[PDB]
Amino acid sequence: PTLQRDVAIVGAGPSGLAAATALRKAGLSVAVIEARDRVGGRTWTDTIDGAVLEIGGQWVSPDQTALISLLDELGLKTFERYREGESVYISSAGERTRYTGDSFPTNETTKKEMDRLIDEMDDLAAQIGAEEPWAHPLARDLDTVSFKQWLINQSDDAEARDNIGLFIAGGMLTKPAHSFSALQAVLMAASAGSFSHLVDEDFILDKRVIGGMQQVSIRMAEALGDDVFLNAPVRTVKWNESGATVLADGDIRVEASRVILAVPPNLYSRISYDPPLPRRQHQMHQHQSLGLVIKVHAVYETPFWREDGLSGTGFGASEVVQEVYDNTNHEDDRGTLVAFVSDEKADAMFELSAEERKATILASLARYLGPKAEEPVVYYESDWGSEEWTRGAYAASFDLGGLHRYGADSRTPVGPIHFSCSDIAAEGYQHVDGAVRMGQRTAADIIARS
Amino acid sequence: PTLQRDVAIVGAGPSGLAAATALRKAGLSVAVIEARDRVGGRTWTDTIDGAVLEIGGQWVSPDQTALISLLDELGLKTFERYREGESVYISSAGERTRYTGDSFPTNETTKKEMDRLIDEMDDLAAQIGAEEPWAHPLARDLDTVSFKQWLINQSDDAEARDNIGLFIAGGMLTKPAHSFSALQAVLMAASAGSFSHLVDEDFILDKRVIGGMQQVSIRMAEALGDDVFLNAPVRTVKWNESGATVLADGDIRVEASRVILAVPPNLYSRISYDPPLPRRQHQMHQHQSLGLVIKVHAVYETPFWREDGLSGTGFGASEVVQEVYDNTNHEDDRGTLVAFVSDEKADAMFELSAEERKATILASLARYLGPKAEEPVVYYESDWGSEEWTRGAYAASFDLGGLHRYGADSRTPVGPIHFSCSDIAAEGYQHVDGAVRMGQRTAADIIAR
Ligand SMILES: Cc1cc2nc3c(=O)[nH]c(=O)nc-3n(C[C@H](O)[C@H](O)[C@H](O)COP(=O)(O)OP(=O)(O)OC[C@H]3O[C@@H](n4cnc5c(N)ncnc54)[C@H](O)[C@@H]3O)c2cc1C
Ligand SMILES: Cc1cc2nc3c(=O)[nH]c(=O)nc-3n(C[C@H](O)[C@H](O)[C@H](O)COP(=O)(O)OP(=O)(O)OC[C@H]3O[C@@H](n4cnc5c(N)ncnc54)[C@H](O)[C@@H]3O)c2cc1C
Repeated sequence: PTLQRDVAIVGAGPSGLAAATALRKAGLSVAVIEARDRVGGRTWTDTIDGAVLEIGGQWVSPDQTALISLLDELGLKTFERYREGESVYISSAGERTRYTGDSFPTNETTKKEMDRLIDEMDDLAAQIGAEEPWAHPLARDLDTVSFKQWLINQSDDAEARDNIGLFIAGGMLTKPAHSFSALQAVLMAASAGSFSHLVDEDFILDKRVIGGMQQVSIRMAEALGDDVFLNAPVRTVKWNESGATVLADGDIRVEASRVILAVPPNLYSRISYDPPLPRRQHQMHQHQSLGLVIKVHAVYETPFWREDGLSGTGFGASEVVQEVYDNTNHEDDRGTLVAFVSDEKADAMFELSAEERKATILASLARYLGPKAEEPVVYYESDWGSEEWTRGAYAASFDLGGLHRYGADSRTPVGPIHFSCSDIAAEGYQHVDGAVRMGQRTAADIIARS
Repeated sequence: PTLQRDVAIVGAGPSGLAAATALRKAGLSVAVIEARDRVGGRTWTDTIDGAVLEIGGQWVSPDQTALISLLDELGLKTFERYREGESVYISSAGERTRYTGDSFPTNETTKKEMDRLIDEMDDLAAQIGAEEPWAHPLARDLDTVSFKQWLINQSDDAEARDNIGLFIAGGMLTKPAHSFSALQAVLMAASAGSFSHLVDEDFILDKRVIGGMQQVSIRMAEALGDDVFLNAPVRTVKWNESGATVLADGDIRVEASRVILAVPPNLYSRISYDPPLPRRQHQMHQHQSLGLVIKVHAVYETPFWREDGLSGTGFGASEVVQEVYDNTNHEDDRGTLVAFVSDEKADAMFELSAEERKATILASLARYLGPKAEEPVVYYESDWGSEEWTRGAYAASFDLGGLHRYGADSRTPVGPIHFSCSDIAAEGYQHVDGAVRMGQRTAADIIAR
């Protein structure tokens, strides 16, 4: 079919859908063209071996006002992650300690080092901000040093550096600390409101959506009805100064005034542009890549850890699994754990057979929470790297030096072509909130000019 | 049309064509499917405002024995870049000095610092090598430190650091030194036989091909006749364990036992794979990017600099143009300069209007060679970044940390799908020689099976 619309939107993840929703409200017509047999993108609720799991994005923090607002608008409610009882910390020396409170049970020297690093990052994030970190006078120096090297420059305490790395490298960017810059760490902190917010799992991992995060996209897509096209990978965008023609599998042709590419930036070159994008985009797009993390799901007859006075929370910068949390579904009697294996550790796990990887990861969960962790009734690994329409997790970031070199241009339209994803967002960077904010920002931009 | 072949080759640059040539010799049938209206890829001879120029790859060094061998095979001859007279060095302080000999005319302290850095890089390249740099016990530490930070760790002398950087960062990888690792610098040096080879422009920029480097591809393609398809972007590769179907514009369908993707790695995801490539490739391919350099051409009525006793060679790490050389065509009476503006300096130039960029570049050429440099009869910038079938120059390299993380897998076939380009080569890495070696290495792999 061929259709005429004010705006053609490539991708029905939260960003593309939030944009379509905002455009429709202003009276513009849209078509949303989506590669997969479903909406939601990097958010996805699925049933594996009889257990319902959130395969992708799921958490809502208090700072995420755009997503919170949208949840309310869509009639969706939240619930909080279980956090009663003691957390587990595993030190660099391999000592496991149960604790409560807002600091790891390390010695006083390491605690003071970590406190000072957290304060310095808070200071930098407050000064530099998330909107245009590249514009700050400090940006060049921060962007040309790796976060690893910056931490070495700030502190001689290895355990403090590794823990501070846990929160940004493994915890957020899902790339090793030698591979992204200090400026990118500052961006990540600023985007969540402060570095302190990223340190506190009760903030950044505060809540989930009743019915699952994928319902945000599902409900937006439902309102759009026949303007959403599924199983329709976009192959070609033909464009000039006054419009664009979007071509997708299934003989879909959308003639529009503007186009939104609502896909992560590592996938821009999946599409042929006629004429080609300018050299700026050709070059900039190559310097964006997704991280890698394995989101591990383990389902048990009960949340057994709670019976032992544990919250289900565990941290260990030197473990294959560096974070574990209670991820029990709302009103579920069965317990579910969620755990993360990041970057180079994820590579190492994928080198093993499935059997051996599962055994290794469950051994790591057993180290945190005890031998019952090794007996799940359902076990699943989210494998976003294998998905051709994603290719990693959680989200994209520049290579080292790329943020200051290209950052100013990452949201700039090319003629009628706009870009919208969490991966180029300011506040909410890399998160559903960022996707929503970018969708809304892009819609407002298009509305104002039309 | 639909055809059956032993091997379908995506891309008619030197790598794809070298592979096809080798395969035919062993009696395997091929089709070479090429996006552009021409062969040669990043090698390209073109005429701009009536002047013949080499828009892309052009130089042959003595270490490049695979290319030299191929040249002989194709009946192509070489000539040497003009190098008589004095070179020009511009110091960090902006001092311009004419000189001869194999070291910059800096003070003795800076000269010693540079010598020590060159020796250390030579040592590292000899130990680590170009074949599998990631496998060496020193590799992990070298790959997790930027070349900039490594230079800071080795020497306090900024002028020495910046000059060493000129040879690797601006001069080869065409990325800033803060963005790639020490191991990547070591790889680049090893790939050319030593760091010392990269320092000496009489080695790495020794010779050009009579008739132009593109003739290497043109002659290989001519021998293949109707098995080369032009104006045929490959869109889809459908595959299983025993074969592949390659689909290209113009209703081209090639059914083959094996496929060679003979394209730079930043372009692998231009093609849809059915089924998708494994997660290893999905991830690794995102961490590969081309550098950026503006290859500047300036044509004059004569090689005026020679009249002033200058070779045309100039170096200045703090100039917008950090290198300039005599690039006069073989038997041409007109003089042609070649100059290079790299990475972030290239970005800064492209921010200016064409008029202002030209004026800025030529003012830099005039600093090296005098006011006559500002009056070329023809002026041209190679703009590989704009080319959708290249998207930068010279070649691709991993982001920081990528070489040790993914290097071992950069040549690994996926079922029937092989990978061949200069950007994943060992010896001759990023150069025509590397493209040729990889094409031949890939062919031998398939032939032996
Ligand atoms: C394992 C995992 C855990 C996460 N955890 C958190 C967390 O808990 N909290 C949170 O806030 N977020 C988290 N994230 C990140 C969050 O899910 C993403 O930031 C968000 O989904 C990004 O939305 P988007 O619309 O910007 O991109 P996407 O969700 O990726 O949507 C892009 C869409 O484009 C489609 N597409 C791509 N190319 C084409 C094409 N050529 N033609 C047509 N369609 C195309 C894709 O199929 C996809 O549907 C998580 C993500 C993952 C993977
Ligand atoms: C300005 C510049 C100066 C250079 N200087 C030197 C130097 O002097 N000496 C030297 O040795 N080399 C130098 N190089 C590098 C050298 O040119 C390259 O290393 C070499 O050409 C790489 O060959 P290749 O076959 O590996 O890739 P390419 O030459 O890039 O060939 C790849 C081919 O694949 C085609 N293609 C891409 N995608 C598709 C698709 N989907 N379907 C069909 N076809 C496709 C492209 O059009 C291209 O023709 C230079 C390069 C540039 C750009």
